[PDB]
Amino acid sequence: HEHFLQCLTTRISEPVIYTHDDPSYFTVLNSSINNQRFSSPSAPKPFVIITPFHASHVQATVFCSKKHGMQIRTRSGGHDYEGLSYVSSVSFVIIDLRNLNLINVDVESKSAWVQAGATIGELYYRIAEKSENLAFPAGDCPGVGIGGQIGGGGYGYLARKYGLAADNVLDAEVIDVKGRILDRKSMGEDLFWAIRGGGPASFGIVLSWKLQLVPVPSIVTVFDVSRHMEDDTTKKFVHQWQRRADKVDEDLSIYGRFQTESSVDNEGNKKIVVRASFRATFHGGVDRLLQLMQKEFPELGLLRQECHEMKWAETFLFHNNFRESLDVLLNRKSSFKAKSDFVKKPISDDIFEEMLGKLYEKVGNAFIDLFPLGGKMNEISESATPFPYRAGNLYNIHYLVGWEEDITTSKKHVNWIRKLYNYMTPYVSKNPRATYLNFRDLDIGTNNKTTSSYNNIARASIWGTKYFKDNFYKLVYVKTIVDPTNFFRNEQSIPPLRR
Ligand SMILES: *Cc1cc2c(nc3c(=O)[nH]c(=O)nc-3n2C[C@H](O)[C@H](O)[C@H](O)COP(=O)(O)OP(=O)(O)OC[C@H]2O[C@@H](n3cnc4c(N)ncnc43)[C@H](O)[C@@H]2O)c(*)c1C
Repeated sequence: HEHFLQCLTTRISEPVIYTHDDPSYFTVLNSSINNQRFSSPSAPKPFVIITPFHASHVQATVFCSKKHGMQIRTRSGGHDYEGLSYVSSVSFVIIDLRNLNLINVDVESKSAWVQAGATIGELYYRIAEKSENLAFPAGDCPGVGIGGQIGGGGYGYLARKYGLAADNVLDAEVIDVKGRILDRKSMGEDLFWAIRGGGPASFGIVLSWKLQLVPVPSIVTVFDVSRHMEDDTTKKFVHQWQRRADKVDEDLSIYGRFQTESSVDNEGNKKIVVRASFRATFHGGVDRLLQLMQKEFPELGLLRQECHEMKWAETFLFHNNFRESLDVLLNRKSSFKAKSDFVKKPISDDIFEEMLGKLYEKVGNAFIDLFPLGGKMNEISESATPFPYRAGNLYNIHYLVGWEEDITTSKKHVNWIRKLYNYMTPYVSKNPRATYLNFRDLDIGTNNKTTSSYNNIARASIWGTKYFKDNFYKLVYVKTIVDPTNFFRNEQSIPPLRR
């Protein structure tokens, strides 16, 4: 290891390098660990953490890590569901891109250059600073890094209108295994295809994205309402949501969320209730929204007083529960296990109720979310990016169980969510069991940790066709061309073919 440090110190003439002895190391490590499952002192720790300010800091780290057999994990926002950006089973270093967060918005060309350590929140602020009529389709969690979110797709309220973030990328700059800086034209269309939704950690290190900005009106409308599950109107609305939320006007995206809570009846007897919440952004005015809901979802009974008009960028305040705050908050804590599925056929009302009934074992700390697809998603080819789940997909269902990290509670929580996943098997898509890469899940399979490349590819196709369906085979080809020695690897990285 000492040679590796001398290599770095010689190539990075300097705070860029943080060692175990440096007192800021643990602060910089824990700073962007966002699933506390992996913050334990027993979790594996990086030998060093690099916080580059320049692309040559990354170039030096790649050279030295290759020369001395260190594994790199790239970290942008640190939101990886399985912590793959900051844990490894081998000796590793973290390249943490937090300092490469510069953003250049150009209104006349409707485009922005964005360094890959910028957060979603930072990007939205920088857009609003220059124009209330421009946006970019991405998630709504403002702490998420642009590097990983675009890297695996990037879904949100504008997806039904404009597609995934990965569908709205014009150019990019990447470092490959040979230390070269490439952009779209010099890297080729195949690698430019692979990094937009295929998990860039398999192929190199993305340094920046060139984004295509999209039009939005000056005023949009939001709501976040609760409804009573025992009312027939609520049950019809969920029935109708399953059949219609992917088919309504592309300006409207309605999410659903379900959870249980502890309550009491009128007599004071303890009772568990299911709470149903529906939250939405309509890219339009409130009167048009209300006419639309009466036409398509009258059973929700949406009230004018539940709707709120604002500028597009303020919806991320509302949807993150900043409901006085300035946009500047976008410039600024638990352990969880999550899983997810794609649904191609409406789940019958009785099975949906049995699925909700599993929440009675996990009161207050488990959530089922429903995200609608269709719209623009149906018009985009399944091989336009590595994300393949377009036409034929009605919605994504997302399961989550959370807890506070304090010791067998963890195993009981993970066990519960697996059985719910196993219960859903017959009613969700299959062959492959479609999975959204940005909801990473190691349970669906991991790589060999050395056998032949044939066996590596056969094993990796278990998880690989779940994330990518048929696009997995093109991904293996790109990996074979651009990283034949398999330097950039992790528990779920595309393997190359060898001779
Ligand atoms: C925690 C969290 C995640 C969310 C949230 N909301 C989302 C939403 O509304 N829509 C979505 O589509 N996804 C949402 N997600 C999930 C995130 O999209 C994914 O979890 C992202 O992968 C997270 O990105 P990032 O914050 O950058 O996480 P990292 O752990 O740093 O990276 C993930 C993954 O990608 C590799 N990688 C990152 N950056 C690079 C670069 N520049 N080059 C190469 N490889 C890179 C990492 O190595 C890792 O493997 C809401 C919340 C609260």
